[PDB]
Amino acid sequence: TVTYTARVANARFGGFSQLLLLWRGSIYKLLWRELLCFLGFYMALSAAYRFVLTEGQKRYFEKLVIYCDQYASLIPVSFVLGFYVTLVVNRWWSQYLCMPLPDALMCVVAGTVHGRDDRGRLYRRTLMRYAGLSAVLILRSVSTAVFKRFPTIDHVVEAGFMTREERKKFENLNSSYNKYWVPCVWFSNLAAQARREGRIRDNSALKLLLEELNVFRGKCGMLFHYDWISVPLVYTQVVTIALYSYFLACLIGRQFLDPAQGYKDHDLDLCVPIFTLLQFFFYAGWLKVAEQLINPFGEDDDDFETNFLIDRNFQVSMLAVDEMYDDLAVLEKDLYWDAYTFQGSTF
Amino acid sequence: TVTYTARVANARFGGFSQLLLLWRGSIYKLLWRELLCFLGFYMALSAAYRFVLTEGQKRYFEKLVIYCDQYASLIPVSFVLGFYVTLVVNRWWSQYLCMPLPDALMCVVAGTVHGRDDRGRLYRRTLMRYAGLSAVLILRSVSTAVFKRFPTIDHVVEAGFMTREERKKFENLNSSYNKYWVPCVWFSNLAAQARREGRIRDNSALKLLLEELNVFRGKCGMLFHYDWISVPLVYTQVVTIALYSYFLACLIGRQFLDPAQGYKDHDLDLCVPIFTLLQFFFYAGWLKVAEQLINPFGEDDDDFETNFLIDRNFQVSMLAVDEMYDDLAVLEKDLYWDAYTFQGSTF
Amino acid sequence: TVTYTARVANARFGGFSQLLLLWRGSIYKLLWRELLCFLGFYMALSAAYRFVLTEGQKRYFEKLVIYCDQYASLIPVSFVLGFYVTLVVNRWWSQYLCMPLPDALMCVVAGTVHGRDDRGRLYRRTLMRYAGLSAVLILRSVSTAVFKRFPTIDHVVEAGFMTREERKKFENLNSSYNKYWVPCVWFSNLAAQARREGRIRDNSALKLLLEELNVFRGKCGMLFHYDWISVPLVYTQVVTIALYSYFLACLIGRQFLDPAQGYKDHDLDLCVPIFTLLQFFFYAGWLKVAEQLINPFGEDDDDFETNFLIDRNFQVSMLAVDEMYDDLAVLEKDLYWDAYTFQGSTF
Amino acid sequence: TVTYTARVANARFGGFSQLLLLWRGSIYKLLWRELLCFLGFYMALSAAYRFVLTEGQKRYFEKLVIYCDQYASLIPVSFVLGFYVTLVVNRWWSQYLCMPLPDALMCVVAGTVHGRDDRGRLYRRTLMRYAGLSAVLILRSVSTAVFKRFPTIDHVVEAGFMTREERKKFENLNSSYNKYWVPCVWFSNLAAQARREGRIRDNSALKLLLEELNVFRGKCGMLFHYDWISVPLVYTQVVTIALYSYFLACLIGRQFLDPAQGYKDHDLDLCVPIFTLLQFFFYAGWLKVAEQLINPFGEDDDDFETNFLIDRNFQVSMLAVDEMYDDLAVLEKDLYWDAYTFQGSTF
Amino acid sequence: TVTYTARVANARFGGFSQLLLLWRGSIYKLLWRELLCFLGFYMALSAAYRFVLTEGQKRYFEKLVIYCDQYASLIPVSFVLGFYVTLVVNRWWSQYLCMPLPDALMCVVAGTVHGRDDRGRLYRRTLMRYAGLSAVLILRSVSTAVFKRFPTIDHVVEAGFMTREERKKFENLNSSYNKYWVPCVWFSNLAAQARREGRIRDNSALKLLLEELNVFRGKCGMLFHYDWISVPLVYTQVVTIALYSYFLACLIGRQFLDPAQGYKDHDLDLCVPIFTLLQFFFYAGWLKVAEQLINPFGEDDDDFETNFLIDRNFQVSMLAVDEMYDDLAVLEKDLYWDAYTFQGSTF
Ligand SMILES: Nc1ccc(C(=O)O)cc1
Ligand SMILES: Nc1ccc(C(=O)O)cc1
Ligand SMILES: Nc1ccc(C(=O)O)cc1
Ligand SMILES: Nc1ccc(C(=O)O)cc1
Ligand SMILES: Nc1ccc(C(=O)O)cc1
Ligand SMILES: [Ca+2]
Ligand SMILES: [Ca+2]
Ligand SMILES: [Ca+2]
Ligand SMILES: [Ca+2]
Ligand SMILES: [Ca+2]
Ligand SMILES: [Cl-]
Repeated sequence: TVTYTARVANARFGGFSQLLLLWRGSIYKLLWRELLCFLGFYMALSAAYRFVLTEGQKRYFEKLVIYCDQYASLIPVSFVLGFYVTLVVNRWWSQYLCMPLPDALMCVVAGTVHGRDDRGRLYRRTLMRYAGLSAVLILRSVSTAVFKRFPTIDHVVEAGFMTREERKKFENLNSSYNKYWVPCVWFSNLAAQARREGRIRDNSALKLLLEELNVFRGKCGMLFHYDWISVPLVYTQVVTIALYSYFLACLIGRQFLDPAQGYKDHDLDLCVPIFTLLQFFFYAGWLKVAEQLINPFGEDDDDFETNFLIDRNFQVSMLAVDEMYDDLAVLEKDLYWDAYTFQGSTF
Repeated sequence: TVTYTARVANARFGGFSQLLLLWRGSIYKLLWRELLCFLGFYMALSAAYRFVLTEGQKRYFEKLVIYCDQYASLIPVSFVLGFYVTLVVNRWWSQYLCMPLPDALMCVVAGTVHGRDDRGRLYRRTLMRYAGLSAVLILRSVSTAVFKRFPTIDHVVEAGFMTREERKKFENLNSSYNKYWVPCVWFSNLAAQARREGRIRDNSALKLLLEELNVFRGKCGMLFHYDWISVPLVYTQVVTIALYSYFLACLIGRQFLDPAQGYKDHDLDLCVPIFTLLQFFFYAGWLKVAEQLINPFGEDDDDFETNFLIDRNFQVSMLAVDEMYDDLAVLEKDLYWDAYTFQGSTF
Repeated sequence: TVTYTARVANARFGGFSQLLLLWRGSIYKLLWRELLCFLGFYMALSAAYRFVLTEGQKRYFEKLVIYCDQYASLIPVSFVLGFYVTLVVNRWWSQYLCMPLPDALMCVVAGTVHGRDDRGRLYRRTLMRYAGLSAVLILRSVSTAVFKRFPTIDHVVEAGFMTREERKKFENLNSSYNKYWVPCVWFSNLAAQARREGRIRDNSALKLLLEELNVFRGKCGMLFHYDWISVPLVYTQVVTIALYSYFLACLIGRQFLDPAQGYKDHDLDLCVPIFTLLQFFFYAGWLKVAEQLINPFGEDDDDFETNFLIDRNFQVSMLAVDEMYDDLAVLEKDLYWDAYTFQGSTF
Repeated sequence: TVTYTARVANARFGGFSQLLLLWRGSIYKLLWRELLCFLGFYMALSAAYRFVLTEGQKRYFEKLVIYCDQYASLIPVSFVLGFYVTLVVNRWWSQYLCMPLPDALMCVVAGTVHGRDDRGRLYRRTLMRYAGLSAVLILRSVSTAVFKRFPTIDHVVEAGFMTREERKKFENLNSSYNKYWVPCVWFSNLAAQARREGRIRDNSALKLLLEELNVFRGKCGMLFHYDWISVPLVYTQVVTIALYSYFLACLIGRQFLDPAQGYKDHDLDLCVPIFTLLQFFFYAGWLKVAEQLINPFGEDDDDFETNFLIDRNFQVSMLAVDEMYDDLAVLEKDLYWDAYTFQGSTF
Repeated sequence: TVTYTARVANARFGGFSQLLLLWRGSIYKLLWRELLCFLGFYMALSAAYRFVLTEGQKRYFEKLVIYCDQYASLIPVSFVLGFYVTLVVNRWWSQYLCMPLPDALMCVVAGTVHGRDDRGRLYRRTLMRYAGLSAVLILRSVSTAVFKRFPTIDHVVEAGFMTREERKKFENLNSSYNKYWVPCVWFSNLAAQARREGRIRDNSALKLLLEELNVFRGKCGMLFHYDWISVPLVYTQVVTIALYSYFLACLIGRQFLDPAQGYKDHDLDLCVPIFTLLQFFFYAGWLKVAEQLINPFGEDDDDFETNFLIDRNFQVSMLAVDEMYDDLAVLEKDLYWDAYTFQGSTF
């Protein structure tokens, strides 16, 4: 994730201009190779047309250029591209919102699972760790960066997310499908045991715990579903073919013909085709942003910080349910006990 | 479902190009026959115009070609097609999200329905199987693949989803409508009986069970409603007629006329009309993807894996509520008990 | 409702072509009269221009035709039409989703309202019938077909939805507004009485009953709000005027002028204007589908089957809460007690 | 609100044509003055060009007309207008859905707050009246019509919504912000008191009451937020300037020039510019509908019936919680105790 | 926030015209500098072309102008700009809806945390202050204005949001991530303590408190996520580059060439290019509104009133939970105890 929210807090005079200088997570970083290749094939064609083809070959190439120029517009680049990009962006935001977080569960566990002794500490820490382990399992299933960090379940064990006994239970389970849900069932069983033992003092607290756990597990399952149900490959292939075919047609009809032939719209020979290069920049950049966002769990600069989120969630959950449990400051009267650096339209 | 999420994890140099080689779940597989037929009727027309029609017939055909070329654009292909495809894609994703899953119910049942003896096992397994049977009944009602797998209720009985006594109760029910809801009523009655018998220890647990069951049954009912309330047939007919009429008009006005006649925009005779074939490819591919996604429960390559989901859900639910019930690893201190391979914009 | 989901289960070679033959719920059925009238006024104008007007009148009519042809495009038909159709389709789906269904309530009542005797039967049946009666009252308020089926409250009484005593209570209520909510208040009072009498064994069950009843009543109220708050009449008038004015301008400028005058773009006299008739077909069909969907509770072929839904809901609710109450099959071990005809991208 | 849902129940032959005759809540009523002014300035310009300007001035005006005609299209009227209208319509529907209604609260209060004596009547009536008073306070804050009906809190007191003692408590509260939330806090305190006194028999009932009250108060707060957070004034100014500038450019380039000068596209002098007047009608009508819907609580014909809703809500809530409390008809066997005027695609 | 809802309550004759005069939160205020710079570079180019370039240089500049005029349209300004603006506006409204408010929590605390003595006052005030402190911490993390108001945690302490002991606990927590969640864990612990001590009389009340607290904390976390996950920088860079490149191309091809050369479409030399300046106004205004809304927590005129909201929330929460606790007016019969200044379409 490349963050620039603070730089755009106010609409200043040079508001978005100062963001053009950034390289990390930039359009240039994602598209400079493609732009260079496009310019290379254009100049190769230009050099051929200028210093290779004969007069008759030149005339035929000019006729072909003028045709490819007037019909290359039959390729519905904008229509398919816009549909595809909108779909990808909606999926991108939904996928980010589907990443599990323990904050709700950690608050519920701090307020519901009781005991200052070692057993209560164990209960709270184990519940938070079960949630974190479900998150880690799903993320390594769906995230290339997380999988590179946890290439095996042994890595998960060595990171403190899974114990050795828990690893034995996890492996001995006879299932051919992803087992990310297993820690959620462990969480449900442990919450039931805590309620039975009296650590959870009321049935409503257990129901709230189970509801929050179901929300968390549903987020993990949504992550799994988004990973499994990709954007239909037909749309990806169609958009890629549309971009490639349109830019090939532009490579031929964006050629600058000899002005001496008197062709209409061919009087100025700039040599380098700026507007095609700008048009290629914009359209190929749209497609490249779609490629980056299509799987937001890879290792792109603007992809999600899944490992950072894992570490933050684990640390914060442990802090909240272990160190800050029953550790309030004595009730003290606030500043305004005795009391800077709109009502309505009709009023 | 054809999955390619891992191949697109990072926006690489040849990012989407490597996906053009796939055949299964591809645009080529869905559209090669239609493209071949379109090219066949175009060349038939071209051969007729070239070697059959007389000079006067050729002149008249050229006039007709130039007219069909300048007005074929009055057919609002893009407008209707975009509206239709957006509607279909939204329905496709909603329908996928409407497929019932037992994960929430299985977690609740593992944490709420108690007993290590055979009776508790029976309760948990029967509840999970009632949920799975509701899912199977609705899916065979709405999915052609599932129906082919379960052509009769006897097949459902032989798969272990329904017992013989349950089959007798199911058939003896005097109803002329789909009975997918019957297992949900069985689930409610069995949950009430378990609560009465003490297997469910508190009323809040029963309420949570009923809420999760209602979520599951609502997903099944949404599947039924999506199956029943098709996309309005008027839109389907209009889009199909628009595509057919536009491509017939293109079959006549995309003809390459004899350049010797001096018609404007007719100087290069390529023989094969690439841009029309590319335009046909893109628009007909849009429509074909809409056809594939309109019923995502068929047997298209990119359709949902309903049978795989059925098997996975059954296996996972049985595992969670039978083998992993009250089977936790003893509470063990984690790695960080005593403690790799952003704060805000204003900060 | 015209259903064709099964015919489109797989994207076959002639996928959507086989749907063009359907008449019921078709574009032809909705638009053939309008198309015939449009063609009639066009040919009347054509016959006048061909065999009535003099040479000078013909020249003036040709000038008028060429003007109406180049400016008729200033009417933003596509823009307003697309906005209107999107609004109408979104409202159509939301309205369908707002139709109350007793499935959730029937499951809750089967699992919560107890008693195998006649009193428990009466409680369950009366609650389900109160829900059904609220649905019927709202539907006859908003649905022309339902009102034709229940033109008076006496018809509701004779259908078994309302009793005579309930009819007296309903009529004696001093209210000038729609009373569809009255059965919901009756349901709340009856649920409270059942809880007090012990038929509902716990307060959580009563809370769940009330929550489901509130969901049902909210769906009925949403139906009422959709019926009351129509799509703004300004948009309807604007879209209708846009279509009418554009097609009148086309009736004059889509005329085929005498080719002997040498007007540009007027060399081929087809007599029947196909592309205008196709353009009229598509745009007027869009508008006609909007008209059909604007009130989905009328008696159009593709409108909702409100009466079928009423009958199905009543029958299913009665079955679930009367015949299937406490009528489970004895707990039997399933097939797989002792155990056909993906994990992640990073894996 | 102008309702025409019944007139459009079925897609008849003259479906939307019969709605063009309506005046109330019509496009003509909202736009006839603007159309008259536009036509007045056009004819003033036409009369000047025809009978005032000299030959040289006429030639210069013709050159200016032909320029303003070919570039007036650089003003992105459709783009900004469509974005703005979509935003406004979405906000319009959301605002309507944000209007509080007591139906859920009234059902909960009828089923949960008990007592046939005067004290129970007082409790139920006071709770319903607190909800209604919160609605009234927010509406008079945000609705010009409601404020005209309740220009002062004394008017609220005299309407029976607030008592004199409640008015003293309301005024003595030291707050500089809108106090619409005060009746919600009164409702919470009164519900707590009723639960303590035994009128509410269980804690779950109190929780349900508080949840419904929070839903109601959230709707009131959403009304307040929509009133406060207007559509960004930048968008309003931009759209207004775009419409004004485009129609001024049309006022100059939609002029009909003397055909004797031989200007291309200027052969027919109609005098009155129909297509510009139709284009002005459509675009200015779009903008005027946006103006009407931007604040749906004013006194436009199609604005919400806030006062009618206030009266209906108060009357219905009082009826439900006072007259229909514990007033059920004796449980009677229905018509079908002993038992008119689809299953699935795969089946 | 600039509010104009009351001025647009009714669609008056000069409805939106009277809003063009506003300066604060206006398009002029945001765009006058950019418009002045654009006009400056255009006139510099115009003066160069008029009084510097020679005849041959003038001819070459005219050829370059006519090219940049016909191809500057290959830059997809509208497409990318519309996508970007829609994304930004959706995020803007979602971010506003994500701002935490204590109204629900304050109602729950008033109705659930009991005691007229000093201890109950302390409990209620401390809970409301914990919610307010979480809001303040998140806002100063994400809002530049709030951070300027609270540049350090010492400022938070001196504002009464945090006590000195609470500050010590907050700082002693070993965490490298944003601690806005810490007051939420304090709230959960304090609610648990209040329930244990008997201030909260039932477990359902505690569950409701925890649910409302989780809603509040989720809103704060959504604020954090929106601040962190900016709109992808690739889209920002692409839109900025598109606008800059299009307007540079317009700066060259919007030049007015010498009419004596007989270039087509160059007969009238206005000197100042109005339509380009209007087109620049509209497109750059779209982009500038996007810049303003991209971070709605800055100090733009139309940005959110975060400090006002903080003050209002604190004051209202304190009032509701301290002064209005158990301070109802005695139950009094209303005006209509003994009883101004639609039913359905089928009816
Ligand atoms: N004929 C041409 C038209 C346009 C361009 C270009 O701007 O790239 C190049 C050549
Ligand atoms: N006249 C023609 C115009 C275009 C095409 C084509 O690209 O297919 C073919 C013929
Ligand atoms: N001049 C005309 C242009 C088009 C049409 C038509 O296709 O209907 C008819 C006449
Ligand atoms: N030159 C003109 C072009 C169009 C119109 C018009 O239709 O209003 C008027 C004049
Ligand atoms: N050739 C030109 C075309 C248009 C404009 C303009 O309206 O700004 C200026 C010059
Ligand atoms: Ca990626
Ligand atoms: Ca299909
Ligand atoms: Ca209809
Ligand atoms: Ca208004
Ligand atoms: Ca800003
Ligand atoms: Cl609950």
